[PDB]
Amino acid sequence: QYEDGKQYTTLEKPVAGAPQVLEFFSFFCPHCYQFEEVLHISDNVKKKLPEGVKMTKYHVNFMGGDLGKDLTQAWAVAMALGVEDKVTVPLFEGVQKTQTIRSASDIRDVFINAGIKGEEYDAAWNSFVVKSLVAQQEKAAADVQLRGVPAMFVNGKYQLNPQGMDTSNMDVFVQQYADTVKYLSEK
Repeated sequence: QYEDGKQYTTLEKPVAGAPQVLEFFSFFCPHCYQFEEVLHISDNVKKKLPEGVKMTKYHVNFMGGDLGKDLTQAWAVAMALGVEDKVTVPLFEGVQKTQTIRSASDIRDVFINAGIKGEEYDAAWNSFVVKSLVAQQEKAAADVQLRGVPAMFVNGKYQLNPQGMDTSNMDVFVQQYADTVKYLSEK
């Protein structure tokens, strides 16, 4: 029942060297909020992935203007410090639920409240390591010529098509999405 054009589509120009499973999102994106905070798509895809398949998750600049670039840099900080699990939920809620994240310092407040020392965050925020992590996120999006989020790519060749899945039941939707990723990851 897996058909190119229903649950997924195939890239016209496949990308070499991409990660096995590459997810793109923005904290500004209401559909990304739905994917992560209500459906837990990434966590459920991870539960169905074959042994030795790595998932990479990158933030994108093209939503939210100045704040969008700030959020990409913050995600790079989160990746550099290994604290993605601590900040994803409060960053999504601060941008979309409470809408208390309007500036770079509000982003920093989320990390401080999650227990990241200000000195650690500030050293990372200003680091060339984080600058290179920002460039990597942008280059990954440039490779697939990303035009929208949320988005998921498998082996630089297939892009998930959530419009072809059942939206009448959220649990069914997550199962179909995760099974499709596993199917594509096996080629």
